Amino acid sequence: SGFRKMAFPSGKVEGCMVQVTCGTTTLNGLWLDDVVYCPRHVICTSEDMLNPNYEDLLIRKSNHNFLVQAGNVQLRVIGHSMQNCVLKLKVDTANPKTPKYKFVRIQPGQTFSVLACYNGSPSGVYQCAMRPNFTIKGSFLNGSCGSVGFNIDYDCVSFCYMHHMELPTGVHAGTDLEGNFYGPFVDRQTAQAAGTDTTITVNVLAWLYAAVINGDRWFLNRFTTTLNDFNLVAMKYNYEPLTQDHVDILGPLSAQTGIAVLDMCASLKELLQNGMNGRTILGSALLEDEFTPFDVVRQCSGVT
Amino acid sequence: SGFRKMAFPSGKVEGCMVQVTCGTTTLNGLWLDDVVYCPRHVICTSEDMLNPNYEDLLIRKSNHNFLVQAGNVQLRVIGHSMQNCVLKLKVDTANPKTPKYKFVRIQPGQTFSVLACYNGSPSGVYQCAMRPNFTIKGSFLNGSCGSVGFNIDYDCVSFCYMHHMELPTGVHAGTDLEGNFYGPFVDRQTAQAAGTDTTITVNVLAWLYAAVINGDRWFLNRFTTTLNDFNLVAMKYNYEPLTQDHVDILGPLSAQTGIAVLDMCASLKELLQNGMNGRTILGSALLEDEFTPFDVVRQCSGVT
Ligand SMILES: CN(C(=O)Cc1cccc(Cl)c1)c1cncc2ccccc12
Ligand SMILES: CN(C(=O)Cc1cccc(Cl)c1)c1cncc2ccccc12
Repeated sequence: SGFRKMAFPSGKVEGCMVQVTCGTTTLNGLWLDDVVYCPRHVICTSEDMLNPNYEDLLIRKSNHNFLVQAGNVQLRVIGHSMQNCVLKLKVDTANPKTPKYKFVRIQPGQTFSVLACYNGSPSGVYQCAMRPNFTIKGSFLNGSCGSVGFNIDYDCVSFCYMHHMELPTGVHAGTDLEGNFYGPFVDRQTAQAAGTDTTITVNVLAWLYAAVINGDRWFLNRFTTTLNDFNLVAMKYNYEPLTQDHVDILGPLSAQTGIAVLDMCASLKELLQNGMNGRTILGSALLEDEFTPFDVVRQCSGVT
Repeated sequence: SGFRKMAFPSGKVEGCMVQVTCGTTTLNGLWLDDVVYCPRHVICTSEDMLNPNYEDLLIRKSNHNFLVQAGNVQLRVIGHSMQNCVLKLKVDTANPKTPKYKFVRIQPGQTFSVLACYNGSPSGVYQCAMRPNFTIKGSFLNGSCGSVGFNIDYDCVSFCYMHHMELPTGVHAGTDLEGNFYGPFVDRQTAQAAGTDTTITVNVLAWLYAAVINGDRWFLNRFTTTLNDFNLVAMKYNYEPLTQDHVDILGPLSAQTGIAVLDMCASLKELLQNGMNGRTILGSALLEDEFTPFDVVRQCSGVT
């Protein structure tokens, strides 16, 4: 019993972290096989960040300008290339600690763990969701760029995020491991609109199922609703509209609890219209949307 | 910016996890140097747990009855001894992945990370606090016994908790690494009173300082209070009384923000008396007490 915002064990990722330095800028890199991946803005000075011409900036750099250090040992850089907003530094040594891995582009509303790093050294691990507006509400300070987000399935690490930037609003933006930003962001020091965010409806429903499994049941009511009726409410409260694809992924939780998905939607509808009345659900006084249906089943039934 | 319930990177601990099996019972063990540590109830069957005579049960066991497997490789057990509620299985091989470590008994109100494990395999990591009543509000299923709690300071893992039991109320109890339970608990299947819990006042104040550092400031008011006045309020709301030792550990956060500790106590006093009025602080609608003053400074200013 109990329900926590749980991250994947970070060991497999810790073994991949390196420090990358170019000129006077230092950030984190990810060393997998014989390639180190890092944000391309490692080649910028503060003066360059207003509007960097990354192609021109990178032309001034040679392999020997990228200093890559794995703990205390130095990696020899034998090639460099820019792919979208990431640099890929070919090194002469395959990382002996490379886990089985994949690069994936996650969908908005999915979750992942972040290993925050500074100077190539891991500092902490936390779980978060990719917001519907493609920002993440992380915890990152200067020096965290190049930290990565990931999911783990048995022995395979699926890397989905590399941290690049903190927006003026304090939320975070980054790329997949091919250097493509999530969302409309560009790697330059300008104010950039994130756009309207929404609450991840299917995750709130998943977490209400987690609450019932863990014994918090005060919010279950005698009502039901339809997808159309529930979606009128979701619109009013800035929640994502629920689709049959979301109902389908909630099937396992619906079977575990015996609570039909539309009956749980009626409980969520009443919580949205009445609030929590000073009560709590799984130690929260707000409706939580950072647990997917897969996360809930993994945490409530077991997976290692 | 941002503020998350961050755990230490778990890699150093993942390397220590093993599976321990005795008869038909399997749980987790911690392999440090040439010793594996695990809950002594690995020697019990379900019939024994009502009131086990651990001494008599252990006398029936020999070294060859404890099966210890580190991933896929088997460890040879060459000695066994019970210390309080833990077993210590001497093995013929020092764990090559043993990090620098210490065993510490944490104080109530302190925090630590938990690496939840099943069958010696790490499944997730989360941060939590040792409650003032010596329980932890973890997330653990059957098979999680032997999972450990820890803190990391640079390269040293300080192990503070080993998971033993879930109480009928769904909260958790365990021991230090010398097998001494935190709190009044005994390792037997009986209903056991945890006793009145309280909110960790100094951590709530630390988290209000984290909120101000991150830009959530709506709760700052034009008031101040005294320790005596604040403590009348803390009593009414079941918070721990604040002492000068707590004020002293809040000094760094008070200097960082320029907000005198007693002025922050007046903000906490008003939040306790008026509630949050439908507002949030650091994405929470409740007052958070699982961040110590050390945690806040580590997360807001940096430490790897
Ligand atoms: C280094 N950094 C940047 O945003 C730098 C940057 C500025 C502009 C564009 C890009 Cl692509 C990168 C940061 C990242 N995360 C969190 C930060 C907290 C405080 C200070 C800077 C933080
Ligand atoms: C295995 N276990 C025990 O409490 C066993 C036990 C029972 C009685 C006393 C002791 Cl010392 C141990 C558990 C631990 N954590 C969480 C649990 C969730 C569900 C089912 C059991 C869980």
